[PDB]
Amino acid sequence: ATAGTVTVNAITSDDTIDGIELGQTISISGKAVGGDISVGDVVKMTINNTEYSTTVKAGGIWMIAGVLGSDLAADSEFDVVVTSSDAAGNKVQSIGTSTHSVDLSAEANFSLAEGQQHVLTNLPEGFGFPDGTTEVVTNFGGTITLGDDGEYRYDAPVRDHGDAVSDKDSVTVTLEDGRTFTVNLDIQDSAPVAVDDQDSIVVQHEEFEVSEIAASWVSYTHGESVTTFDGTSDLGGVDNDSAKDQIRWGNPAESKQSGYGFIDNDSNLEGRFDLNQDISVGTFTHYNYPVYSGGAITSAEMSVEFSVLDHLGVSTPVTLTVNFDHNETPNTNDVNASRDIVTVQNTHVTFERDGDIYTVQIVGFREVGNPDGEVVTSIYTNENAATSYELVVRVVEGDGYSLPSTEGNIFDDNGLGADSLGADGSVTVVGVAVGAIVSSNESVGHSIEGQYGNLVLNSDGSYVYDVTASVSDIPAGATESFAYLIQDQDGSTSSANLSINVGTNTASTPD
Ligand SMILES: [Ca+2]
Ligand SMILES: [Ca+2]
Ligand SMILES: [Ca+2]
Ligand SMILES: [Ca+2]
Ligand SMILES: [Ca+2]
Ligand SMILES: [Ca+2]
Ligand SMILES: [Ca+2]
Ligand SMILES: [Ca+2]
Ligand SMILES: [Ca+2]
Ligand SMILES: [Ca+2]
Ligand SMILES: [Ca+2]
Ligand SMILES: [Ca+2]
Ligand SMILES: [Ca+2]
Ligand SMILES: [Ca+2]
Ligand SMILES: [Ca+2]
Ligand SMILES: [Ca+2]
Repeated sequence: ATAGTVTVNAITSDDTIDGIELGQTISISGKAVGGDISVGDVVKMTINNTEYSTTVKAGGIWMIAGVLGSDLAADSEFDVVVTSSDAAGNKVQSIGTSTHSVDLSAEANFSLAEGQQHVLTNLPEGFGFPDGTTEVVTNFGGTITLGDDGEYRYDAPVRDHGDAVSDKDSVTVTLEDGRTFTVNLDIQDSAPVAVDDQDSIVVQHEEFEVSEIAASWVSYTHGESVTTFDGTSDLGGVDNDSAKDQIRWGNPAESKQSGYGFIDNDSNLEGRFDLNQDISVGTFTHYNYPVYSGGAITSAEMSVEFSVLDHLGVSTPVTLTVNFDHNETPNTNDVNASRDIVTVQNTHVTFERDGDIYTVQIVGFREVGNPDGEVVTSIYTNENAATSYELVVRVVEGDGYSLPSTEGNIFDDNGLGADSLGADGSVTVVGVAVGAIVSSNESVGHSIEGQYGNLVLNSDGSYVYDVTASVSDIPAGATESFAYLIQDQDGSTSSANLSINVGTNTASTPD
């Protein structure tokens, strides 16, 4: 007898037994056609040592209604044997072969925040732990725990999200029936949250009633033909007192003598000083002439003498001594290098008024008629020229060792809550800037300039802010704002604003 063709269809649509199919009944079908195969012939196959049988139907179709999933999972290859006859009774066997895959795995992917506990939802169908097991440990040492309430919870470890080691955690559960479930847990980075900070500072305002200023050149070192005198039309201009505001030196190599002149600011001040205010005590002029060498001073001292009045009418005499270093430089054909240079020293005098102490301090030189100009301590003057600057002082409360200050820490609750640190910790300040915008920069633990003062903010959040502006430049709105950036151990960053209200109190010791 002629053998026919036995074919076996795919064992399920994808030709693989999976974890769900494992617990089910599966139909197996095929064909048996040609040769001496007839409708009615016996079809047999052994799958995992159980025999399944059927007959060939019309058109050569055969099917087996219920093969166990568990049998096909145990045996991925088998023969189908069809037994046929011809008209004369000669037996023949036709043989087909089937193979399929067995993949009893299923996966579950999650993306979850570090350092938190999470309920795992939408687990694959049939998911569970083998009998007795309430906890499995993940590759990173976390756990998936089965609770009283039937829920699966994952304790996500904290990870270094910046390093060279992947933060995709994993665990495989294996069941007795051969199923596995792989849970992949992509651990997501956490970040600190910086919270805005508020601070304030009030600068004091007080008015002082002052006498006229008398300024005198009182001493000097080195120089030839040194004279000091009350200024005149020709030499220095006039002032309202007989104190000696002019000094001249040198043997003139061209026309006149070099020197200094100081014209007090008596008429603009109108007998009042303000506290915490840059005040010009007068105009300093440097007259630079060519003089033969050895003729010039190297320093000179000026006494600035005035009286301050108190609410009971008692007067305190005050003397501020101002020292200037002078460099009458060798003249060459280089104009810039030929300039003569004057440096004022940062002196002060402290006086008492109504039981409080106040300190008059030299700030330096400022351009004439430019109250908001840069203040310098050295000035440079060309040969055959005179420069003029305002000599600026400031009167402060106390011993003058410091400016009005406020301190704090940006990690504290400064009116809106403490900064949140996140799960990674090791948070530090890594950037600070005046304005709204900050990145990690090189200003942390440095002094930086605000609108009205300077800030030092350190990496641990501690800051000191001090008001450098004069009271006259502090409007009633006045706010400073500095942005800072914090960063955690693997680089996550957050910014917030340190806002400082800078007030002025205009009221006095009235009650
Ligand atoms: Ca399948
Ligand atoms: Ca099942
Ligand atoms: Ca036949
Ligand atoms: Ca087999
Ligand atoms: Ca197959
Ligand atoms: Ca296949
Ligand atoms: Ca990592
Ligand atoms: Ca992290
Ligand atoms: Ca404060
Ligand atoms: Ca005067
Ligand atoms: Ca005079
Ligand atoms: Ca004078
Ligand atoms: Ca000169
Ligand atoms: Ca010179
Ligand atoms: Ca803060
Ligand atoms: Ca982080």
